[PDB]
Amino acid sequence: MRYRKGARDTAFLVLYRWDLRGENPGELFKEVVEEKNIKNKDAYEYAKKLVDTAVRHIEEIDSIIEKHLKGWSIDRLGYVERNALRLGVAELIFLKSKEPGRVFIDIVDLVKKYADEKAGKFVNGVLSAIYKAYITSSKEEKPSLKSE
Repeated sequence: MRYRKGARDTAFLVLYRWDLRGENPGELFKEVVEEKNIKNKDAYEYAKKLVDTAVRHIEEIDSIIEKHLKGWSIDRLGYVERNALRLGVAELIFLKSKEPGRVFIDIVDLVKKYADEKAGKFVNGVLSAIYKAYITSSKEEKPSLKSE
């Protein structure tokens, strides 16, 4: 059984908890595992690390999303999406990458099950928005000072 598949899906819920509690996602995760018969501890632990990929710079991630929001707000409307968005980008570069287009879809497909399917359309599209912004946010490496 692809236990890892579940560990990844649960990632969003952790981020979702931040919207309500906004505290150490590590402790919060412990609360849900209790209700959700995750069982496969491997998955629960693996899941934790997965969400951390998002937390490696959560705030910056929002910023990363904002640069492409063309001014809009990641909060848009749907709540899940807002949190889910961070989890999707977590992969982008934070986790290196690896089939980014498909990576979001699965994650986004997960949203269809939880959050409205219509939101999934926006979730995937907006996810790619960060990708384009990344290539631009790459780096320019300015000169030490030259002044020569």
